Amino acid sequence: ELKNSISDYTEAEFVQLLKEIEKENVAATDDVLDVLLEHFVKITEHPDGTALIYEAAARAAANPGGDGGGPEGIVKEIKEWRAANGKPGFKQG
Repeated sequence: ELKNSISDYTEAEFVQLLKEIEKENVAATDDVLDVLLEHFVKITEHPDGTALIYEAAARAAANPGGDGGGPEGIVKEIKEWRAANGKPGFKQG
């Protein structure tokens, strides 16, 4: 389900978004694709928010060692950034 901030997002709820982003990216939509893209980057505040989405797709397509190649690896990239930056990341639930 979509939250408003990164702080209501559990890892799995975030991956849920990430899967929807995956979905709308591979389907190539616009309304929701653009929501999700922005939504993701606004909550993560990652400078390369969408570059992460976009690389995750390519990383999935190529698939070297699984990690990062899929929705559950976008989150994984965010958790480290958020933590390193010292920003509140995902919640538990």
